[PDB]
Amino acid sequence: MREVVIASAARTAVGSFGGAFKSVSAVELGVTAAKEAIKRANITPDMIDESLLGGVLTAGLGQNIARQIALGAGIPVEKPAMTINIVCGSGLRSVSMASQLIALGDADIMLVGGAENMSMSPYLVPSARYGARMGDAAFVDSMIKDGLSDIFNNYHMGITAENIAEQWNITREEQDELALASQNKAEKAQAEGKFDEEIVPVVIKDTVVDKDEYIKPGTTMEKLAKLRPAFKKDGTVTAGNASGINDGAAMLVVMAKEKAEELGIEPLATIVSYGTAGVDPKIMGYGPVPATKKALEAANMTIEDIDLVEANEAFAAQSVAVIRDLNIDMNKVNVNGGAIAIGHPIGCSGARILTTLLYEMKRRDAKTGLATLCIGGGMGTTLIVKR
Amino acid sequence: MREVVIASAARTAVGSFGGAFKSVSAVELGVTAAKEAIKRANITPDMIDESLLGGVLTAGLGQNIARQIALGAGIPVEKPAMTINIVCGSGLRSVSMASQLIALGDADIMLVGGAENMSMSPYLVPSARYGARMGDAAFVDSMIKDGLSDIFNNYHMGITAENIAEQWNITREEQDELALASQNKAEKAQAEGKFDEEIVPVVIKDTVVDKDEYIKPGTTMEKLAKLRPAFKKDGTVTAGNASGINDGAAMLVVMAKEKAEELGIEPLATIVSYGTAGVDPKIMGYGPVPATKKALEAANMTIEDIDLVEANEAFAAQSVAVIRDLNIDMNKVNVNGGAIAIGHPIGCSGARILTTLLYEMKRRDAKTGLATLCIGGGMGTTLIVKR
Amino acid sequence: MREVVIASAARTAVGSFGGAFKSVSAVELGVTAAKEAIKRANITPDMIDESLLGGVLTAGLGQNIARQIALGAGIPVEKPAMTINIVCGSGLRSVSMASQLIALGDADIMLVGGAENMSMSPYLVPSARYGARMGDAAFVDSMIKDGLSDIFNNYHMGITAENIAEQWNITREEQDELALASQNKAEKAQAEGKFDEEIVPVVIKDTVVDKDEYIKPGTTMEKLAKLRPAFKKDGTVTAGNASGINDGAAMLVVMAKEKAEELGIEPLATIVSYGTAGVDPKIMGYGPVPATKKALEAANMTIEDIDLVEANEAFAAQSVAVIRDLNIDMNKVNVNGGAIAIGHPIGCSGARILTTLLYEMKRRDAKTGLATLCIGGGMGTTLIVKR
Amino acid sequence: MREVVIASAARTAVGSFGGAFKSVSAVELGVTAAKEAIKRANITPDMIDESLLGGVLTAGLGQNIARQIALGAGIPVEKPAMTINIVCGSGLRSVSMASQLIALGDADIMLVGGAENMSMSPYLVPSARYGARMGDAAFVDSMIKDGLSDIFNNYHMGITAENIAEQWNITREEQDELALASQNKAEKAQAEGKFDEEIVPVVIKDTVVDKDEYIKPGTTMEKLAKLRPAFKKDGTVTAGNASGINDGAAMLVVMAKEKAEELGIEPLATIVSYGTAGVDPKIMGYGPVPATKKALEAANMTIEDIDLVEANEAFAAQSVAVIRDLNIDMNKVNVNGGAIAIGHPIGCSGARILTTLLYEMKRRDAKTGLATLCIGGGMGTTLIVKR
Repeated sequence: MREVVIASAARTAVGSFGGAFKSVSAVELGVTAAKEAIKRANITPDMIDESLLGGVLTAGLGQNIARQIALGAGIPVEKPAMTINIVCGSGLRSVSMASQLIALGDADIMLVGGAENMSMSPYLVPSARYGARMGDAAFVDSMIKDGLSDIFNNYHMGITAENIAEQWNITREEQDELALASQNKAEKAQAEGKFDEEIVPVVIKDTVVDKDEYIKPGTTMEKLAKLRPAFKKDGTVTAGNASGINDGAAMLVVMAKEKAEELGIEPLATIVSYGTAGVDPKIMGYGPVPATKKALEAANMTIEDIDLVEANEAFAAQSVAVIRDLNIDMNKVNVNGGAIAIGHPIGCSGARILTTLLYEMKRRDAKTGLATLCIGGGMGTTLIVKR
Repeated sequence: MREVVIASAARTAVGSFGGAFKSVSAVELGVTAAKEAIKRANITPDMIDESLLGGVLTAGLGQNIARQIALGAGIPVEKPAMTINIVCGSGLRSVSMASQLIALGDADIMLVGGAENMSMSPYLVPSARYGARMGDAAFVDSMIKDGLSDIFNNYHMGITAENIAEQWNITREEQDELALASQNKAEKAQAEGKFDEEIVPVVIKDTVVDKDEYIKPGTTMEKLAKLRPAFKKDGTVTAGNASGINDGAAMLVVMAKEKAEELGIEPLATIVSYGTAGVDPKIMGYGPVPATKKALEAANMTIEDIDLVEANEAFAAQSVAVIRDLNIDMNKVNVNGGAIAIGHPIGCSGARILTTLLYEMKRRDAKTGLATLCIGGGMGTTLIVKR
Repeated sequence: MREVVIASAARTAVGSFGGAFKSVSAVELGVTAAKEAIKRANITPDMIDESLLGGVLTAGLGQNIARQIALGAGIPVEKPAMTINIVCGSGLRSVSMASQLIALGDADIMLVGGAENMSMSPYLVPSARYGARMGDAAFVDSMIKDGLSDIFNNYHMGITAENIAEQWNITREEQDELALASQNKAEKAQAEGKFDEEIVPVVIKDTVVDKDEYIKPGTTMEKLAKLRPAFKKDGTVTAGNASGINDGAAMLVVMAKEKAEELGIEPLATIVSYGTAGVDPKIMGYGPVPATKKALEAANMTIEDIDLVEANEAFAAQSVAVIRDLNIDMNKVNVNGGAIAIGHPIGCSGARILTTLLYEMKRRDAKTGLATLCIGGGMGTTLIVKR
Repeated sequence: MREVVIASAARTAVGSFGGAFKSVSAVELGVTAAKEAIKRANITPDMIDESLLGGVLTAGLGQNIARQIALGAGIPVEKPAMTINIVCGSGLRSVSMASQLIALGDADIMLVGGAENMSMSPYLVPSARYGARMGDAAFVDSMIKDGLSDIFNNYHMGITAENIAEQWNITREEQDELALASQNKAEKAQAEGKFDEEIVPVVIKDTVVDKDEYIKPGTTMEKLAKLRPAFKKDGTVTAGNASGINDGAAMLVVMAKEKAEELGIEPLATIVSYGTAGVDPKIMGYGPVPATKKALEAANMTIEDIDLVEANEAFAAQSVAVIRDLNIDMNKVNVNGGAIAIGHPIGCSGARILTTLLYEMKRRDAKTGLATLCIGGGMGTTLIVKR
C-alpha cells in the first residue's frame, strides 16, 4: 500500500447564515477554493485524476455538485467526479476515502474536500407531485430535515447534545466556558493574521469576502449565561454554546507520496491513518471517540503522540465529552477557535477544520495532528497526519 | 491487493412512476432488498463492516439514507454508512468502490447497491427561506432539476440523447427497433420466470409487489412509430424509446474472496475490474465507451472475452451508439430486456442491472460478464465480473 | 319604492369535488349560466345595467370575477360589475341587494347570482413574500381557511353543526333521517326530469355536463349509520349527513316590475321581502331563523303563508333545528332534495336553491316561496317570492 | 328617498410595502379605524345596523373580513356584515352602496369603508390540491394576480397607464411633474399637521404608527427623470410616477340625515350623488371620467360647482388624462397630495381619499366635494358630497 500526502489546502472564509454568501452558491464557493488548492499544489487541473467531494444540502443544485465544482475549476471532462454524504463528516471522509483509492493505486492525484451553502438550501413540498387533496400540508425546511435533525428519533441534533450533557454530567457553565474560549481563541487568531494564509478570497461581482464572518468578539460569560435554551425547555444547550449555521467550501489536493516527490511538491502533511465508527444516533456527538481510538490503533499511536487536534465543535456539550474521554490536551485542541465561533457549514466542515489544522501545524512546527468530527445519525470520522 | 467477490444480490421489483411504490419510500425499498441480500449471503447483519449506497433524489428523506437503510436492515449502530451520488452510476459505483476498500484491506464485508423513489421526490421552493418579495417565483420539480436534466447545458437528459442520435446518425426507426426488442425480451423473460429468483417481494400493509410493473407487453413497431418526440420538436427520442421514471432498490453483499472461503459462501461472481470515465456533458450517453475500454484494459481483456453484457438503456439513441462502438454482441446484451421496458430508478439502476446480470450469468453457466451505465454530467461506469 | 321581479334563472349542474368541473373555472361556469339566464329573460346583454355576483374562494382567479363573468357573457364594458362575499349567503344576497338598488331606481335590470369552484381553489403560502427563515412553515388550503372554517373559534363549520346538535338535542339518527330523505328526494326528482328545465349544459371541448353529479342513489340508513364522525371524536356529524364540497354557478335576471311589463316578460316570481340577520358564530347554522322571521315580518306574513321552502342543507344538524324552530312543513322544504344530496358550492348555493325553488313553484302552481341559508361567521339570509 | 349623511371618518396612517404594517393585519387595521369612526359619530357599536366593507387581497384571511372587522370593533353578532370587491373602487363604493340601502329605508346607520394589507397578501399554488405531476409549476403572487394586473389582457395595471399615455399624448415629463407636485403637496400638508385630525394611531404591542410612511420629502425632477420605466421597455411609467403598494384601513359611519338630526350629530357632509361606470379594460385609468359625468348629471351639477376634488392617483398618466378631460381645477385636486406620495392600499383607497376630502373640506370651509377612483377591469366610481 503506498503512502499518501496532502499536497495543498484552501478554504473560503466561513459565512454567517443569511450573510456574506446568502447569494453565492455552494458550487461557486467550491470552485473558488478548488482552483486555489490546485495552484497551491503546483499542478494544473488536467493533472487531477478524479474528484470526491462532500455536500449534504444539495436539493435544487442540479446533478452532482462535485462534477459541477470539478468542471468549474477547469478539470477536464474526462476526469470523474462524485458527491458523498456522511453528513457532518463528509468533507473529511472525502480526504480519507480518496487516500484509500490512491494507496490502492487506482488514482495518483485527487481533488477532495467539501462545499455547503445552508443559506441557499430550499424548502420542500412533499405533497406537490400528487396533491395535498384537502387540508393544510407539510412545507419543510430541507436544512432542518436533511441536515440538522436526527431521522431515527425525530428531533434536532441539539437534543442529541442534551442527551450527552445529561449522561456525561456536563453543566451549562462548562458548556459556556468552552464556547467563551472558542470565541476568544478565534478573535485572537483572526486579529493576529493566523487565518490569512489558509483563506482564499471570494470575489462577488466588486465585493471581496476574506474574513470569517461568524466570530463574535467580546463574547463574555455574562452574555452567554443570559441566553435561553435553544432546543429543550430547561435545557443547557443554547445558540451561544452550539455551532452556527453557515456557508463555505474547503478543498485539498491529495496525491501519492511518490507522485509528490516526482513533481517536487512539498506537502502540507503525510496521511498516517484514519477511522470511521458508529454510536447510537441519540448520542451522535460521541462519535469521535470510537473513530479516534480506531485511527490511533491503526497508527500504533496514543493520544500522547498527537501534537495538535481539531475536533469539530458541533455543540459544546458533545465537545467536552469527547475531549475528556480521549484525554486530549485541553489547550492543544481548536487552538485558533472552533465551530461555535467560526461556524459549521455541514459538508464543508471536515475539510475546513483539516485546512486550519494543517496550516497551524506548519506554523508551530508541530509533527503530528488529528482532525475529527461527530456525525448526525451516530458516527464519527478521524484523520491522523504527520509532517 | 486481494480479490473481492459478490456474495449475493437481491432487488425489489421496479415500480412505475406513481405506481406500486407511490407511497413506499426509497428507504423502505432499500431495507427490504438489504435484509434479503444479507440472508442470501449466509451472514448476519452484524457481520457487515460498513455500507456504501447510491441514492440521488434524497431531498426531504432525512439525514443520509444509506445509514437509514443499514440500521433498518439490522446492521449495528457501530458500523458506518454513507450515501454516494454519481447520478445514474451510483448503484454500480457503490459496488466497485466498496471493492477498492476491501482490496486495500480496510473492510472485509460491505453492503452495497442503491435505492431510489422518483415518485416520492419533492418539489422545491428556492425563494422560501428569504422570500419571493414580489411577482411569481420558481417552484421546482427536484426530479427534473437534480436527476433528469444536465446542469451545464440546462436541458433534459433526453436532449443529450438527441445529440448522440444526430452525431452518430441513429435513426428514429433504429431507436424504436431497440425499444421493441427490449420490451419483447422483458415480456418473454418475465413470463418464463427469469426474474423470479432475483426479486424479493415488497409487502405493503396486505399487498405484495413482486412483478416489474413497467414492462409493456404487446408493444409493436406500429405503436412506437406513432409516438410524438418527447424532448425536441421534430426529434427522434420519444417516451417509447426512452427509459422510464421508476422506483426501486437493489442491494448486494461484497466481501474479500478469502472471507467468502472462510465462511463457505459460494459467490455469485468474482470482481475482475472496473472503470469510471468522463465525456462531454452534451454526449453523456457515450460514457460507457471510455469507461468500458478502461475496465477491459485493466482486466487485460477485450470485448470478445465477455459472455454477457448489461448496458443500461437510458435512451435507445445512446444505447445503439454504445453497442456499435464497443462491438458488443447485439443479442448478448440486455438479454432479459433493459430499462426502456423495466425502468430506470436512477440511483438503484446500476445495482439493478448488476443483479439481473449475475442471475442470468449463473443460469446460462456463462463465465464472464460486464455491467455499464451512462451518467448525467458526462460519465460512464463499468464493472467486469467472472464466475 | 317600486316592485322587483325575477325575470329568469339558470344554473349549471352541480359538480362533485374533483369531478366534472375539476378543470372548468368558476368564471367559465358563471358565463355559461349568465348567457342562458339572459336568453331566458328575452333580453340582450346590453340591456343589463350592472352585475352583482357572489363568489367566496376567489384566490388566484384574477381581478373581480363578477366583471369577468359579465364581460364573458357579452355585457358591454360600460356596465359595472362587483363581487360580493357574505360566505354561504352570497348567491342569494346578490339577488336581494340588487332588488334594493332596483327598488330605489338606480338600476332597471341586473345580472345576479353566484359562482364557485371549490376544486380549483388554491393552496396559500403566507410566509412566501418575506420568507420562512428557518423551520417548517404554513401551507394552507384556502378552501378550508376562507370557506369552510370559522375564524373566530378556529374550527371547521362542522363543529358549529355539532354545537347545534348538542344544544338543540338533535340526534345522529335524526340527522341521518334528514340526509336519507334528501338523497331519495333528489334521486326521485332527477329521475322524473324535474331538474331538466333549470339546468343549462356545460360544454367542455366534446363532453356535455348536464346532470347533478353528487347525488348518491340507493343511500340507505344502514350505510349512513356506519359512517364515522367527520369533525369531532364521538360526534354526530358525518360526511353523509353534511353538505358536500362542490362546483357550480347559478345566475338570474332581476328587473323592475314595470320594466318586465314594458318588455312583455313573464317573470318567474315577484320579490316580496328579504332579511339578513346575525347569530353567534358558534351556532351559525341557526342564522336562517332570525333572518326568516325578519323577512316574514317585513312581508306581513307568517310561515303559514308560505307554500314552498328551500332551506340550504349545510349540515343536517342545523337544518333540523331551523325547520323545527320556524315550524316549517317538513315535506314542503327541499322537495327535490337539498345540499346533502346535490352539493354546496359556497358562493353559488344561494342562487342554486333559489333557481330550484322558482322552477318547482311554477310546476306546482304554488303561490308563495321562501329561500334561506345559514352563513359562516354567524348569519342567515332569506328571500320571499310570490307568483 | 331620504337623504344620507357621512357622520364621521377615521383612517390609519398608510404604511409602506414591507413597512410599518408588515405584520399588522388588514382586520387589525380595520378594527382600529372602525372603533374610532364609531366614537367620532357619537354612537355606540350596537347602533350600527350592518357593515359593508371593501377588501380585495383577502386570501388566507379567513371568512369574510368585513364580519371580522365588525365583531372586532364591538358591533353585536346580530348585525350583518359583508365584504365587497370592485377592486380599487371598493372602499368608496361601500359608502355609496350603503347610502342606497339607507335611502331606501332598509338601514338607518352603517359602518362602511375598506381595509387592505398588500404586504401580508400570500403566494398561491394552483397545482397543490391535485398535484403538479412532473416539471416545474406555477407559484403565484396573489397581489399581482388578483390586485395589480388586468385579467382580460394579462398585463400589469401599469400597462393600462402606458396605453393612456400613448393615446392621450401624456409625456414622461408631464407625468413626473404631477408626481413631483403630489410629493411636495403631501410633504407640506404632513408638516403643517393637516393629516393629524383624520388619522387614528395604530398601537403595536409598544410602537405607535401615526404618520403616513410612504411620502418622499425632497423628491425632485432630477431624481424622477433618472428612474427607469417600471412596466414597458422604453415606457413612460416609472415607480416614481406610479402609485405605491401599501397597507391601511379607512372607516366611516353613514346614516340617514333624519337619524343624525335625532341624535344631534353634526355630520362631515351630506351625500349628493354617486356614479359607477365602465370603460374598456385596456384604458381602465379613464374610468373616473364617465363615472363622474354620471354623478354630476344625477346631482344637476357641473364640474364648476365642485370646490374640492380627490381623484386617486393610480398612475400619473391616467390622472393627467382624467383632470384634463373633466376640466378639473389643477390645484383644487389632491390638495394635500395623492397616492403617488401617500400610497394605494387597494381596497382601502376609496375610503382613504374620501376621509382626506372630508377633513380638508371642513378646514377650508368648502361647500362641495368629489371623490373618484379608476378601477382595474375598466371602471370608475364617484361620490359627490356637500356641507
